[PDB]
Amino acid sequence: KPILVVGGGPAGLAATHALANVGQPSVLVEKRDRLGGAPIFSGYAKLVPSGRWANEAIGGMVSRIETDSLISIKTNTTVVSFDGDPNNFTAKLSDGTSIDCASAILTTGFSHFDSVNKPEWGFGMFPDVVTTTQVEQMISSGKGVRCLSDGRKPKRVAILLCVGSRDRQIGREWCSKICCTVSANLAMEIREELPDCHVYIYYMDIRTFGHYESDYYWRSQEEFKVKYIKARIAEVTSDGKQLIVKGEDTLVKRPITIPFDMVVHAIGMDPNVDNMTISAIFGVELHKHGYIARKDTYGLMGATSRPGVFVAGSAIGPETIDDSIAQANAAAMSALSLGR
Amino acid sequence: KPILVVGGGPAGLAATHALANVGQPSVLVEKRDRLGGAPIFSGYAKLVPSGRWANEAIGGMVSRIETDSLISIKTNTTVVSFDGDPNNFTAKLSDGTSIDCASAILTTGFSHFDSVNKPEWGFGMFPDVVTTTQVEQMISSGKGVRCLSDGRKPKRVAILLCVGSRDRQIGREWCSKICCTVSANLAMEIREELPDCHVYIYYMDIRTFGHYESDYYWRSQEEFKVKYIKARIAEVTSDGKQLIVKGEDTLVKRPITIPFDMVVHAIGMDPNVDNMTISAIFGVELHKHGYIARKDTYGLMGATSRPGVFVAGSAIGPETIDDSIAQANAAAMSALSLGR
Ligand SMILES: Cc1cc2nc3c(=O)[nH]c(=O)nc-3n(C[C@H](O)[C@H](O)[C@H](O)COP(=O)(O)OP(=O)(O)OC[C@H]3O[C@@H](n4cnc5c(N)ncnc54)[C@H](O)[C@@H]3O)c2cc1C
Ligand SMILES: Cc1cc2nc3c(=O)[nH]c(=O)nc-3n(C[C@H](O)[C@H](O)[C@H](O)COP(=O)(O)OP(=O)(O)OC[C@H]3O[C@@H](n4cnc5c(N)ncnc54)[C@H](O)[C@@H]3O)c2cc1C
Ligand code: SF4
Ligand code: SF4
Repeated sequence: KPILVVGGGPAGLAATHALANVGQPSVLVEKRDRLGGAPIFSGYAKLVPSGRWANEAIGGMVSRIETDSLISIKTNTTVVSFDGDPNNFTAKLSDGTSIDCASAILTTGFSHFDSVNKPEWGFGMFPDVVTTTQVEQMISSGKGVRCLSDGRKPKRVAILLCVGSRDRQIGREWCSKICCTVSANLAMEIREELPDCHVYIYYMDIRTFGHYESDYYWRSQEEFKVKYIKARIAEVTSDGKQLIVKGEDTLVKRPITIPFDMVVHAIGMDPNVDNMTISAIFGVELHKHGYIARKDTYGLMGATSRPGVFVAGSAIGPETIDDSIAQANAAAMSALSLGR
Repeated sequence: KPILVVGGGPAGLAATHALANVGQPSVLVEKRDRLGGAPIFSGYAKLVPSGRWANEAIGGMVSRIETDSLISIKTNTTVVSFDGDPNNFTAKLSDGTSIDCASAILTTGFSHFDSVNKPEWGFGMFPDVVTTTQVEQMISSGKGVRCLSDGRKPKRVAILLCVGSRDRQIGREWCSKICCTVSANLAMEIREELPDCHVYIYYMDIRTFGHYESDYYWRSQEEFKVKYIKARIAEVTSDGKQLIVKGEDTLVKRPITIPFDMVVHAIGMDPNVDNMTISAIFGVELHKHGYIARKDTYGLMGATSRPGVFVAGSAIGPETIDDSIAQANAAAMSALSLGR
C-alpha cells in the first residue's frame, strides 16, 4: 500500500526519498511538467545556508528519486478526488489513474507574491523593477545581472524588503521569513559579479535569524559593502533616466528621494493559489491566512485536521528549504506510524 | 538493534516516541533527574506558537514515553564512551550499562546564556534585573510577576532584547532566533496579569518571522499596548528605588535615561556547555560557534560528520520547539534508513 505525496518540490522530494529508504512505496503527484519545486522552476542561484547552486542541490534530490522503483512519479497530474479513511484511501488522478493509498502527505508549497499587487512600488510600470526571482534567474542562467531597459550593468541597485509581506492593507500580515537572508545573499552575488555596483537594502527589520546573522547579514556588509537603510518606502517612480526610490528614513517621516538603475523586490511567499481546491478535495482545514493548517507539534508531527492526511513545508506558511525538508521527513515518520 | 537517543528535551522526546510508533526500540539517556528539557526544568509558561502551557504540552510528550515499553529511559546518566560503525555501535553509560545500538541521535540541546557575562546591563547587581526564564517561572508557578526587591507588582517593565546574542565582543555572533517572539509573548502575559503595568521592549531588530508577525508582534501592540523602541542599551543602573535604562535612541540619535521597576533580559541560546565533551565522545565535528555540526539537508537529513550519528534541535544552533520536534522526527527517519 503506497503513501500518496502531493507536490514534487523540496518537501515532496524529501518525503518520497525518506519513505523509499525504509522500503515504503509512494506515489508522487506533481502538477507541473518537472519536479524540483520553486528552486528549480524559478531558477534559484546559490541557496542559503549551504551556498550550493540550487540546480545541483535540488537537482540531486530530483535525480535520486527519478530512478527509484519504490517511487511512482506522476508529472502533469493533480489529485481530482480523495476519499476514505487511514489505511483505506482512494485517490483519483487527473489522468484517470486510481491509487489505493494508506495516507497522503501534502507538500503542495506556496505561490510567489505577484508584485503587480503592490503597484506603488513600480512592478510592471518600469522594466528595471525586477523581483528577487528575476535576479536569481539572471545569476543561475549565467547571463548576469543586467537592466531590462537597455541591457546595461546597473551601477546602483536598491532591494526593497517586505514586498507582499507585513502589509495589512493588501491582506498579507505574515512575515515571509526567508526574504531578508535571500536578499542579503543576492546582494553579495550581485556585488561579486559587479564590483562597481552599489547595493542598498531598504528595510523595516532585518531578520537574519540563527546562523544567518553572521553568515549573511554581517558578511554582506563587511566583505561585500552592502548598505542597509531602515526606511518605509512610499513608492518607486521614474525621472526618465533612473528609477527613484521615495520614502521616509527610519520609522518617522524624514523624506528620501534616491536614484537607482535597478530596483529589486523581495517578494513574499503567498499561500498556494490552489489551497481552496486542495482543502475541498482532501477535506483539510485552512489556516486563517490561507495556508494548509497543521496541528500542534507536541501531538502528531505534521498532522492536518484530517486523520491520515499530513502536511509539510511551505504549504503551512512561509518556510525555508531546510525546515521544509525536516518537516517532510517528519511527516513521512508520522504517516508510517499508521501501519502500527 | 535499539537506537540511542541522547538528551530528553522536546527533540529527544519526539525522536524516541516516533521510533516507538514504528516498532523500533530506543534508549533515551538524560543527564538530569527528569525529562522535558529546558521548557520543563526552566519552568516555561505558555509556549509560542500554540499558547499552551509548557507543563501540559511538553509534560504530555514526557508522559507518553514514560510507560512505552519500546523506550528504555535512563535519567541521571550520560554516555561515557561510544565506539563502532553503523549497525554496530557500543555505547557505555555512566551507570556501567553497555548498549549495542544501530545508530545514535544527539538531541543534547543548548545552554541558557548567563547575563553575569554582560555586566553593564545589571544582572547580579540589582535583584529587579531578571531573565526571561525568571519571568516564565513567575507566570508558570502562578505566583505572578513581582519585583524581587520588595515583592511589589511592577508598574514599568523594560525588556532588553539580544542579551548574549548578536554580540561579537563576547564571542556570540549568532541571533538566538526565538527571543523576539518569546519577549512579545511574555510582554502580553505581563499585561494580561497587570493591566496597570507599562511594558517597553528595547530592540535592534524585531524578528517575529512567519506566522509570529501578526500573532505576536502586531497583537502585542494592538491588543496589549506593548511599546517597542529601537535603541542601543549602554547600561542599567539604580537611583536607589528604581532601575535606570541608559542608551541611545536609534531613529533620532539622542541619549535616553528611562526609569523602570523591573528590567528583563531576553537571554540567548548558547551552545551546550557539554558540546566539547560530546564531540570527543561521539567523534562528531562542531560548528565554528560551538554547536554540533549538521550536514546539508539535501543529502541525509540530520546527519553529523560521523556515519550513523544524527543530530536534531537546539544542539545545532538556536532553535524553536516546533523546528526541534520536526528535526528530531526527521533524524529518526534517517536513522531508520540504516537498516537498508
Ligand atoms: C527568490 C527566492 C529565493 C529563495 N531561496 C531560498 C534559499 O536560498 N534558501 C531557503 O531555505 N529558502 C529559499 N527560498 C524559499 C523556498 O522557495 C522554499 O523554502 C521552498 O521552495 C519550499 O519547498 P516546498 O516543497 O514546500 O514547496 P514548493 O517549492 O512550492 O514546491 C511545491 C510543489 O508542489 C507543486 N504543486 C502545487 N500545487 C499542486 C497541486 N495542486 N497538485 C500537485 N502539485 C502541486 C508545485 O508545482 C511544486 O512543484 C526562496 C524563496 C524565494 C522567493
Ligand atoms: C525563556 C525562553 C523561552 C522559550 N520559549 C519557547 C517557546 O515558547 N516556543 C519555542 O518554540 N521555543 C521556546 N524557547 C526555545 C526552547 O527552549 C528550545 O527550542 C528547546 O528547549 C529546544 O529543545 P531541545 O530538545 O533541542 O533541547 P533542550 O530543551 O535544551 O533539551 C536538551 C536535553 O538534553 C539534556 N542533555 C544535555 N547535555 C546532555 C548530555 N551530556 N548527556 C545527556 N543529556 C544531556 C538536557 O539536560 C536536556 O534535558 C524558549 C527559550 C527561552 C530561553
Ligand atoms: S523575512 Fe525580512 S523581507 Fe521577508 S517579510 Fe520578513 S522582514 Fe520582510
Ligand atoms: S531573536 Fe530577536 S532578541 Fe533574539 S537575538 Fe535575534 S534579534 Fe535579538
